Amino acid sequence: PLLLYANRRDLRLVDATVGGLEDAAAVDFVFSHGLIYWSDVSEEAIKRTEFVQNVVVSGLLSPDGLACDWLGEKLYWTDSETNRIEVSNLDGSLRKVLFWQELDQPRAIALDPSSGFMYWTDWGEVPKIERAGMDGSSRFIIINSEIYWPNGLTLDYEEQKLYWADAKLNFIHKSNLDGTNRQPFALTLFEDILYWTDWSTHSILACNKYTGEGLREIHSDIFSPMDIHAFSQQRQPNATNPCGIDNGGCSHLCLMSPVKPFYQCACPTGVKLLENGKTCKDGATELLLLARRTDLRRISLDTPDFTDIVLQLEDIRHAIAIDYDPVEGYIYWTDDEVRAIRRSFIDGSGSQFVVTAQIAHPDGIAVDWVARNLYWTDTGTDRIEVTRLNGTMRKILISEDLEEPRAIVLDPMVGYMYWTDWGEIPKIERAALDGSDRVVLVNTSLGWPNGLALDYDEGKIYWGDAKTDKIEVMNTDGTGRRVLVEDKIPHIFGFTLLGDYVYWTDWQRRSIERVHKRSAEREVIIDQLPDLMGLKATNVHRVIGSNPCAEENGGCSHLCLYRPQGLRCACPIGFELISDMKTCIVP
Ligand SMILES: *[C@@H]1O[C@H](CO)[C@@H](O[C@@H]2O[C@H](CO)[C@@H](O)[C@H](O)[C@H]2NC(C)=O)[C@H](O)[C@H]1NC(C)=O
Ligand SMILES: *[C@@H]1O[C@H](CO)[C@@H](O[C@@H]2O[C@H](CO)[C@@H](O)[C@H](O)[C@H]2NC(C)=O)[C@H](O)[C@H]1NC(C)=O
Ligand SMILES: *[C@@H]1O[C@H](CO)[C@@H](O)[C@H](O)[C@H]1NC(C)=O
Repeated sequence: PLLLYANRRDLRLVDATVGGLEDAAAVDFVFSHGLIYWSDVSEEAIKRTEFVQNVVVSGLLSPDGLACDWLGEKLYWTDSETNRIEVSNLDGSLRKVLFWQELDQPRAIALDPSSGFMYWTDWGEVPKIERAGMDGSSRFIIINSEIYWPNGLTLDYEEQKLYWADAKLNFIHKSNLDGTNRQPFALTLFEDILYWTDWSTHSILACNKYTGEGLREIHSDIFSPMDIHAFSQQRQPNATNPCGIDNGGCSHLCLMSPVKPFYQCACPTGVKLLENGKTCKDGATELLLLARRTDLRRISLDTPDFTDIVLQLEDIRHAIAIDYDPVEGYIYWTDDEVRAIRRSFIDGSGSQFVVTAQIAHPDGIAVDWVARNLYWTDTGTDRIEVTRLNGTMRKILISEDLEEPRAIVLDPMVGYMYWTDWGEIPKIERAALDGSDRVVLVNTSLGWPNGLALDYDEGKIYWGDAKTDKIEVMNTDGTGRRVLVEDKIPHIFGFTLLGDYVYWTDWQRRSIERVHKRSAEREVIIDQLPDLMGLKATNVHRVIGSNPCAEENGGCSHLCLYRPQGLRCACPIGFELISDMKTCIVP
């Protein structure tokens, strides 16, 4: 029997007589494919190697359990810090959060693919051992009576038994699901011999698995046993995959199950499973996009787990404002340090720069998904600019008589552009999409207007205010002013609307609350996630409306700027219209 144990900076084998890492807590293998997976609590990662590759980095905090399904070819792990258990394919793709609720400090995990069951421990105020289906079916609590700091769960498939230790009560028990025999950090099995690692001897102790007698010593001097396993093919019994030729018709994940056909079709986190029961939707249909200062994250509003997948993006340093075009599936954000605006997909792939030049404090960004333009406000230079989503055709759209412009939004199908203002006399303004008809919409009871949402469906606009700590609702002209909620407002404020709910950031920028725009009910969605800056709730599919600009750029040689009264073509900096008001020249 060879024994594989997570050291911490090292990974190594012991007998019967991978290095250069910082804090390993867990280890596993798929002997058939010759793979070895480990977890790093300091590096915040899970990697693999053959006899290195990144597998899960996209946001862990302390993952201590790690188990490989060799039959469904899936990787299961637990994060004691984030209070959730997750599954993924062997290389990390198609990642799914199996559990998240009623979880304290999930530690060790072990699998039984043929039966399709998982097992794990809780290290909270209420420590426990619980099992469920490999598909997250039927959560069942098994051990509650007398345990504190349980760890190193191991199963004997040859004799249908479950072993474990207790790093606080110094026993090694055995059971199965019920009936319990009493017979130490991590532990494993091989044939007749159960090997464990002792908190106070720093050696690998071994004993009989039926009686216990013969308390032999395997290897001394072993200081760090963060996890321990038996490295043998026979530790992973063979079975045919019940999924078969092709994922049992699953479009994505085919996970082992205890019941029915003994396989269950699953979808990655957030995304829903169709009437089919085998095919996923093409991603989540409803997204809450999130701009932290240094990361960028997404929350599906399709599922009640609200899990913020980190976007795989490089160099976010001081992000501020965010928005998204549904037509191309593009995310656009701004960065107060890099002094630029960036592009990318939900994935975080295809990352590109959109604008790099004369930007100071781009506190507001807005996509026009009809005319295919992009607007932003700049508190620094004190002007509202517009390009195309590309970043070309840059034109200064409002500059004179504008001080401290902040949040910006557009109503392309109507022809309206709304923004907030500070300075000498703060206000909410409206113009046509070419800066024309600049009119003041709200004049009084404003201090620091911070965020604007449009309720396109119901002719409403929403805003919030730093100084007055109020979030107000109003008609998009013909007023119906009303303060919907009363709460403190962050200087930089992530404000967004979609559906029947309204998303915003709390004072400390530590949490995102939503409010049912109609009623009043406030439920905190995400917690414990600092440095929130900006938000955009959006329907990735649904694209509402159109105007004449959507066809052949309204016959304009550069910018198509839509008024409710018609349409005017526009020109970049240095350009000028010719005799016909449709073509721009360099005079
Ligand atoms: C269980 O046993 C079968 C039959 O021996 C294994 O056969 C393997 O087939 C795959 C391709 O299907 C080859 O890559 C391997 O070389 C075969 N293994 C051997 C030992 O010859 C089958 O893979 C086994 N099941 C699992 C899940 O690995
Ligand atoms: C970004 O750039 C492309 C390519 O420059 C633009 O494509 C224009 O598209 C129309 C088709 O209706 C052509 O007639 C123009 O000749 C193209 N313009 C140029 C300058 O080449 C387009 O503006 C942008 N892309 C998208 C998808 O909107
Ligand atoms: C805005 O406020 C100023 C100063 O009180 C006032 O003169 C003006 O009439 C107001 N505008 C509107 C549209 O009410």
